Amino acid sequence: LNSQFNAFLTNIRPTDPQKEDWKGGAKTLRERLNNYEPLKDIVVSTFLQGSIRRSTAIRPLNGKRPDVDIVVVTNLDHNQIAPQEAMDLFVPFLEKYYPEKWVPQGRSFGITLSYVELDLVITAIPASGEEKNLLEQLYRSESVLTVNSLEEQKDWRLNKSWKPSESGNSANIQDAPLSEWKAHPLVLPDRDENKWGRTHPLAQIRWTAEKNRACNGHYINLVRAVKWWRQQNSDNLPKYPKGYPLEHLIGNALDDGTPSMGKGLVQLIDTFLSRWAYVYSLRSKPSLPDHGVEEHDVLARLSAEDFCLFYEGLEDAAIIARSALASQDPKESAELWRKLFGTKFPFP
Ligand SMILES: Nc1nc2c(ncn2[C@@H]2O[C@H](COP(=O)(O)OP(=O)(O)OP(=O)(O)O)[C@@H](O)[C@H]2O)c(=O)[nH]1
Ligand SMILES: Nc1nc2c(ncn2[C@@H]2O[C@H](COP(=O)(O)OP(=O)(O)OP(=O)(O)O)[C@@H](O)[C@H]2O)c(=O)[nH]1
Ligand SMILES: [Mg+2]
Ligand SMILES: [Mg+2]
Ligand SMILES: [Mg+2]
Repeated sequence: LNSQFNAFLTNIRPTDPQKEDWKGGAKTLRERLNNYEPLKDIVVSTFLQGSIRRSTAIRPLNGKRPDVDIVVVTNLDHNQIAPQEAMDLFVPFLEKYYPEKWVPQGRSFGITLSYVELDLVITAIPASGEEKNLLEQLYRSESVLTVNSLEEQKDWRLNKSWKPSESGNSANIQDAPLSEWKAHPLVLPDRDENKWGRTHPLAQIRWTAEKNRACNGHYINLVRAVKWWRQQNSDNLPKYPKGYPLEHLIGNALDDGTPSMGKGLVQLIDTFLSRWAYVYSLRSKPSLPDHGVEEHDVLARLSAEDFCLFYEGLEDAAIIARSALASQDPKESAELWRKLFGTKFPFP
């Protein structure tokens, strides 16, 4: 049935030891930053972001520690201190609590844990005064401070008053109106320069949460499936798009009301081929806006040839996928998927 996709997904998700390591690690990091006295006046919030938070991360090959992105929200005035000087403020904290285990990775700090690799970006709140104070109430809320992932909290709402269900009302509290957060993203260091850029991790999480529910929980699992395909055919595929550029392209192609993984995949693949045919013939790339900062093109760093090589790769995958979804021979159908996904996709 559709159970073959459930076993395959449990095989590509990060393992429970990694899961328990990034939950306690982020919790231990959050308490340390809040209690640390030279940073007891600056740290506003420490929360999990990224594919770990959005349940779009696949387990790495060869037992390498998965990348777990973490945001430290500060109350610093980003107009009076540059990101290097803001990251320099956390150097003593790192030496004391995470000695010989951290490293400055330019835009972010890397913390090597037992099973995971923490990726920390120091961020500041653009707002000020009573407007800043209302945003800090959101970053100190259970909505943001939750260490559970989107697959575990399908009812997740972006709201300072929202509490998670106890599986038995603050849980019924809906997403905060866009006027409170949509145009108020955080700022982080540039990948290369000593200048603040703009990021909106919460908005990306809220779009992913809404898109997941609209696709009957299949959206995050389809992103994991395609990321797995991209890793198992990496020798026939170009180095980009990978990671969030790839995930964003799947959230664009996949349509609302997805009934099954089998029907979800070919649909998003067919739509990727139909939608970008006019852009691929001109040997060009699309310009998709980010769910967080709308004035940002998620594919800004993707080369135009890179995307057209990927478009060619999806066409090769499309032949297998359509055969496997239409094949009614269980010996041929389950074999067909494994040509796309490798051995981790199991038989009936
Ligand atoms: N809008 C936008 N956000 C990005 C982009 N790259 C990274 N991000 C954000 O930064 C977060 C972490 O970056 P990465 O760890 O490099 O991307 P990732 O997909 O989470 O990495 P893995 O899942 O571990 O493979 C992502 O979840 C995004 O929210 C980008 O190109 N555009
Ligand atoms: N929270 C978070 N956001 C990220 C991360 N990495 C990238 N982003 C967001 O994704 C956008 C694209 O990231 P990059 O590809 O590194 O772009 P950049 O070189 O840093 O800056 P520009 O190219 O000038 O926009 C950034 O503007 C960030 O807002 C991350 O690790 N954490
Ligand atoms: Mg990541
Ligand atoms: Mg990262
Ligand atoms: Mg840059």
